[PDB]
Amino acid sequence: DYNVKDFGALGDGVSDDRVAIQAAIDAAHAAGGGTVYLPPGEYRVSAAGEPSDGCLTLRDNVYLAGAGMGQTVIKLVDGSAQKITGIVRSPFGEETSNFGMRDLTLDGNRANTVDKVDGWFNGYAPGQPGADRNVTIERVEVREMSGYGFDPHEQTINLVLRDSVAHHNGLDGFVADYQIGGTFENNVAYANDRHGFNIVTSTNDFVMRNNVAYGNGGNGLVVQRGSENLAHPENILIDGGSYYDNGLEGVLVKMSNNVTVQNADIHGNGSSGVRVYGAQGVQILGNQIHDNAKTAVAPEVLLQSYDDTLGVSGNYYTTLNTRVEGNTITGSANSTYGVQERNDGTDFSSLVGNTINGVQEAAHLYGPNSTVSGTVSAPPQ
Ligand SMILES: [Ca+2]
Ligand SMILES: [Cl-]
Repeated sequence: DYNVKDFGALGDGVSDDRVAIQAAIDAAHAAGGGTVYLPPGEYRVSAAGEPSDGCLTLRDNVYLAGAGMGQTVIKLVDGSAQKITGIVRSPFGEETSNFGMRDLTLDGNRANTVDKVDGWFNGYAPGQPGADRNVTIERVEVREMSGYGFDPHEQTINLVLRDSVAHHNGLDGFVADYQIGGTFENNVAYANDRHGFNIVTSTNDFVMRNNVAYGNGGNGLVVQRGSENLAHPENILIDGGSYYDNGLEGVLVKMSNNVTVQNADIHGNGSSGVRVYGAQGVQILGNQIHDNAKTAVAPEVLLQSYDDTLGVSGNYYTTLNTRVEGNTITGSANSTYGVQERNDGTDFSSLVGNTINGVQEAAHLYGPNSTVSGTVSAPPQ
């Protein structure tokens, strides 16, 4: 057990406590590990150096703990004017293990600073073999970052990020970038200017259990390849939770495969509830998908192919083998179809046992091998 007071941290809302807190982290690390405690207070921090130096660098076996979200706050100094990749982060180009944070708030002070600031960052190095592992983040709030809220990054094995909140950030609340065997559980993302949750860059064997995303400018959740010619995300389970009142689709799956969205409540989004865009083997199971298309006419579920022939892969990604089963889909005034396929090569969809109401047509299919069975709809008046 280490206490940042013993290293000269003032926690007074004005003094720069970066050097004191980093000294407590380094002492815990040199001793073989420990928990660095921050008692209640606002702890101001400045940038440590170059963008990859963040503000504070955690190390192997070191955990930060505050007195509770909103009680312990680590906040960027007024007037900061440089890119900061993680107010708390792991070292760049090192495989860092058994570290994390709990019971505190990170505040990026976007109203009184400039340039891109991310709340949490960790990883090894883009394109390089190597992984951080056993990151545990519990009961953390990340707010007011001009960049990302939480950005666990390439590569991390066995992330646990639970019971946390990301809000009022300029990009995405939570990013899962090249995560392997990781979990987001019981998190909330709201009022971010882009996505609530963004799973990207080859993430695989990843669980999103009981997460909530609402009021974000982008998607509630997007699962996507990203901008580079990399292995697509695959083997992703979205289990339960709620994705509502977002600016774009509730849930977007783009150039990713073997993603399951199940038992979720998806409603009030600007465009479709669920969109599948150049994806294979997606399973949309047992969801309530209703009252979407709030911004303009759209189907509750859209299935379409992604034309990357002039992009980084050179490939045309048809959407194939989508299973849409056991959903209750209820359109509202702007909803066109319950499930729409574009006439773009999308094929091998199978609709099974959906309850579909409130739409112009339950299913609007084009694939020569796409099928629909067991749709339930209210009988005509
Ligand atoms: Ca690292
Ligand atoms: Cl269309």
